[PDB]
Amino acid sequence: GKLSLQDVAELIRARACQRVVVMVGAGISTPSGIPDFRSPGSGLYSNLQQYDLPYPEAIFELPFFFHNPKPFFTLAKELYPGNYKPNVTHYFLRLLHDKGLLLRLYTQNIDGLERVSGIPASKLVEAHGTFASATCTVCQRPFPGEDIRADVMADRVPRCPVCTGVVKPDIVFFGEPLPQRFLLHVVDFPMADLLLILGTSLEVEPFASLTEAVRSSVPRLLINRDLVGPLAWHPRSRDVAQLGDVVHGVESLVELLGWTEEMRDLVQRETGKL
Amino acid sequence: GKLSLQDVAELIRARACQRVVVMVGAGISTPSGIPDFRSPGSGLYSNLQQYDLPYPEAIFELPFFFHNPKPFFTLAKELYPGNYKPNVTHYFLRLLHDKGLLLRLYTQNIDGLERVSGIPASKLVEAHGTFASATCTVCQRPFPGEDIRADVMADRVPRCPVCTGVVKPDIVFFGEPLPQRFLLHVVDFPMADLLLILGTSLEVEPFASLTEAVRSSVPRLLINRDLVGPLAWHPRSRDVAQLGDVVHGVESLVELLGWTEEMRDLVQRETGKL
Ligand SMILES: [Zn+2]
Ligand SMILES: [Zn+2]
Repeated sequence: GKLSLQDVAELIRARACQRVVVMVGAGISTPSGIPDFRSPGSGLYSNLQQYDLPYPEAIFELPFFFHNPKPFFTLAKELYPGNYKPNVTHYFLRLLHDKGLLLRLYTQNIDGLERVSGIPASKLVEAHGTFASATCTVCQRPFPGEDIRADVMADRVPRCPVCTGVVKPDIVFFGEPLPQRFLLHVVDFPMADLLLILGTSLEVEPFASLTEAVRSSVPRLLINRDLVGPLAWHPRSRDVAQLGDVVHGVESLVELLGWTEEMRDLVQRETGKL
Repeated sequence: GKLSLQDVAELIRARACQRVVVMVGAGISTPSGIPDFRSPGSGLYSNLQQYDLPYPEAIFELPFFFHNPKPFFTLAKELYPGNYKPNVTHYFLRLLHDKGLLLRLYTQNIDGLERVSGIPASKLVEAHGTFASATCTVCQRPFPGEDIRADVMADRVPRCPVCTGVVKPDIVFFGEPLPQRFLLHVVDFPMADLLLILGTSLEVEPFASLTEAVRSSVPRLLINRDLVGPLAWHPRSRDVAQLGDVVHGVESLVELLGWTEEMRDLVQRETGKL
């Protein structure tokens, strides 16, 4: 019969699970105040209103990028390292790493808050890339992210110092393949003893169908606004769904885990640079 | 001490080698009359003169493609299936396949003559893609190659029937990753007992460094205009170089192999559609 949140907490506590793979989406970054560009309200959205996008996903299409690189660079200025901080949901993942439980964190987010929260690059897979580095679109010359920062904060399109091509951050656009580290899923997912899914809608391949690559006796815990993707329509009976606000889902799990005080103290220290 | 062409012929004949991996470049297609676009002389080159390319490789760069897709489409009209035929060097590979010797054929060419010569898709790796299929650059909708043919032969840029984006043939441009089948090299190259290199200059990664992934006792035979890439500057002592015209290198190998008459008869039949 169906496990509960509490049961999952118990498995971790009894050390019956020691190898947790986590998959995260945009839902875990909302509480850091990161605006959804598709949504009116934010100043990111307003600044986008002047380009008259035919539809918002154009921001992540190459043909539209080479026609006009500024819509996308408005977004990058908004999301570039230093502007936003990790939320509790990030530090809970960090805590999970420092207690020996993290096999691998797969993120679809490009805001960079997982590494900012101090989880090591070797445990992360940024499936949609990162602003930490960039590539010249013409000569394929690689640059660290801070080399084009002055350009991005001043609203100039970054140009290549060798060939003058437009330097693009290593974010995955539509139809581009995921980065090579995404191939870890092949070892990682058969090896997982627990699967944690947080703040995602499972609408972007091939990351979506990943929920399907764990052994059938592996419990899959979803903390998300609703039931969705693989888990809604191919239910396994070790599936668990904490529906509601992601942060209140994480706070309850954290408490059932017995980690509350240690978490508060970790976040105070960490979020200290504010 | 150093093997000779003749020795390699003997290894194959004594059935001491039965698992040949082949890597090929533009050098094997010249004799079918396929023009080098970088080179004055051809009518491909003349037709390119009107676009005033800043340099010829622009034909294979995305930023230049989205700025002007016609230079590239001039090339595609030139190379589209049906216009050119395989040469003897292709049918020698085909013969090598029909005698049970081909583990895998890796090609950097995009002219399609390996499959036209009748070597099965399962034995081929088109490392630089193919005109057999295409993808809409905006909505990533896939199409067979013949769906955009009327457009390419008439000099219209092919547009997507669903979103109107420009449909691009699935050729690998600069900085794009190689196709997924390129991952076969991981099983294929440790498994090879002979490595055959034909008509290439080994100047395009990561295909170039592949010459390095065979076991050290695996003879590497080069039939090419000159000594080059890995083989020129990290010589192993089972290396062999037939320098000269690629076709005369292949004809000599074919004769040492004992296959001349069977080859002529295969080519007459095959090249029959002319
Ligand atoms: Zn450049
Ligand atoms: Zn389309």
